[PDB]
Amino acid sequence: IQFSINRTLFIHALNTTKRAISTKNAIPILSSIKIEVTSTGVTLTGSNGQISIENTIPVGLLITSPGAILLEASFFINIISSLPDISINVKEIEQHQVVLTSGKSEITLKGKDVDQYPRLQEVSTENPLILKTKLLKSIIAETAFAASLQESRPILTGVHIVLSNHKDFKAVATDSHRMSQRLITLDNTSADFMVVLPSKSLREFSAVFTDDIETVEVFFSPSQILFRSEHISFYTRLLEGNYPDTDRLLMTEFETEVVFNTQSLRHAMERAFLISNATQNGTVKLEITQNHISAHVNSPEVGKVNEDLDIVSQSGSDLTISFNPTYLIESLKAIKSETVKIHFLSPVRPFTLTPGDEEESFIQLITPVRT
Amino acid sequence: MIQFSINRTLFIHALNTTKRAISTKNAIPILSSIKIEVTSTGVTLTGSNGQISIENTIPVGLLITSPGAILLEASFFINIISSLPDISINVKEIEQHQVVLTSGKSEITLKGKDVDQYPRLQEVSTENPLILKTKLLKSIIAETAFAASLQESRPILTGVHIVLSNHKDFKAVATDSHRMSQRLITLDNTSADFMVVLPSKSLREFSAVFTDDIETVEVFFSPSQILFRSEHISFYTRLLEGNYPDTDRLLMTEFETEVVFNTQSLRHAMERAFLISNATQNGTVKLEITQNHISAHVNSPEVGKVNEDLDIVSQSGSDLTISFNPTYLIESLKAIKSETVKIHFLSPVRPFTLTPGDEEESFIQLITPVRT
Repeated sequence: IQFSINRTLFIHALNTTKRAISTKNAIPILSSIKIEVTSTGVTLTGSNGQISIENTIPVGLLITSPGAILLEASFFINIISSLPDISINVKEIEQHQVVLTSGKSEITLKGKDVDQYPRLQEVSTENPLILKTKLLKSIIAETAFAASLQESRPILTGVHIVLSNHKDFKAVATDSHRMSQRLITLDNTSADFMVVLPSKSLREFSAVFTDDIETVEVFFSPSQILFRSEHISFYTRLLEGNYPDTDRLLMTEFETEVVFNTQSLRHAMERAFLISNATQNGTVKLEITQNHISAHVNSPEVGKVNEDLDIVSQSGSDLTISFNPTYLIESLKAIKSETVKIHFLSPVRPFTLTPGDEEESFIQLITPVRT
Repeated sequence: MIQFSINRTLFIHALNTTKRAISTKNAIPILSSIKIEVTSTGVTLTGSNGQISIENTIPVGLLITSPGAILLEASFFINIISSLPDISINVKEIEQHQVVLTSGKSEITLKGKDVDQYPRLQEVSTENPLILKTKLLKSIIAETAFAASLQESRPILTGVHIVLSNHKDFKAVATDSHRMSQRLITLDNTSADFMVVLPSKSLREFSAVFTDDIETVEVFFSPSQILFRSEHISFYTRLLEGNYPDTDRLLMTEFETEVVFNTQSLRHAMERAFLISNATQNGTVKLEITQNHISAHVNSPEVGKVNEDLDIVSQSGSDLTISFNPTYLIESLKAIKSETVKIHFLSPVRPFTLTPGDEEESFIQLITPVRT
């Protein structure tokens, strides 16, 4: 290996790739980063067994001789970041050793051969799903958080994504207490699919694909999914199994509706949480009457909250309903609309939230606690 | 019972300052609380963690209606206050040590405790104050605190030795018997002699508590603690008892070699040296000084090697090769504000000194090398 590259540009590509490398690796060799170089550019590869990133730096960069080597990720990344001048010269020598040279500083690191690094799977090469990056990042911010965090039921730790009739896109996540569903009609037909992707993997995707990347190509396989842009390949294992029916849970009718300013209600709920979080399963009680809406929390020997809430509008019947404020807090953080429409059926049935904006088909459900 | 209204932003700032003296975990449970005493002239907030105590007073915006005193869990109380909606908060104590906090349409009631459950402050005489400028005190701290020892095995090394001799010679020194940092100052006005050792962490908190808008502070001494006081802030610190080691006897007479480097570039070079030497426990860097040729070297049998030519400002004296733990030099350089640093070496096995290049301060640091 022999090539010279702009340091800054190199640190960015490396940081992105490092998102796929765990701090602790049960599989030793995976703590390393793969560096491959051919005549057209430098390709970095990191992995932790759940996700894999292949980032390509296209020839800021001039290559002298092709090659491949593995280096301890963090260690190497730290080193590169601390290099003197803007330019850096990478040159491999006998016994898989790399000689980095920048400014008046020269540092040699001992690597290992690529042969011992797991090879990537070949995900189906067919006409992928084309998705706009900001839409996918929007879907992720609205659903990933609703997925359960307990491995008790693995399937629920991911976001269920399904394409029907070659055009009806659905993304749903749930934890048996709250649910989030985003529906979208693609502008172009495409092959049907149905997968469950780890929430953690989706979060990384948003961190990896910067907003300068307009669209990504999506490819599917039974155990793995690939998100691909011009120079970045993001792989992730899928959660195998059957994701429960969720359409059945969609509340059709309601008895009460209240529209709130999203931000103001979130703050009131965060206020309630500070007190309710004092006990396990602590809840907030919402009292809805005509032109009077209040939140109440009572934590014996700790404190209590009594707060009157402002609303935009309301309809239907009066109602008193209790629930864990954290679910509502998180649901509101996911709603970018200035207002939020909340639909209730009764004190013991789930209530649903939709953006007052009506800019998208975004529905959330939260299950109340009976008192 | 307590009753006052206060500006939310003002309250939060004062609370977060006091919270600096309140530990996350507490062996003595009651120390997790913040003590609030309301008097005719202001609201005084007190926090302590067994090492330091902070009494911060908000002077009478703030409107006080009735006097009182109460204890509330600090972190919890502050998060609540910070979460209130309106610009102003009304605080009203009711029966059974409870306070009703009202801000806008939000009413939050909290359960508290009687102040008699809180330990009393070990008072310190307010007579014959030593007056020091805040920026000067903060400068001394940032230059010596880091050199103290963390090892509890020997308490005294954990603090910074501060001594005033001949009523005018001020000395602040700290060491980990590996490296040392010393600051000498001559007072313009004579003041009573003193000699104490202050826990280094307690000094770092001083800098965080007294904001720069505060020109000076009054310093009072007692055998067990020292009190730093501004107009509205009283900061107490427990003192480390014992005989501090004779550190004057460590200053090096002459030097055989001297080199002047750009403070920052040398720090950057040493940081790279650390990235490799750190791989090997007790890892060290090797400095090779010869006529117009200075270079750093590190060789880790596993991860890699370091060969770096060091740019210099000026040199003089004999050639020399010396090895030392880089982290020590890195930290010494971080403490030097001047563009350049002057390094004086003796033998490969003798401590080498560092002093600011602009020579505006009598700031000397000593670093013990490693016998290669």
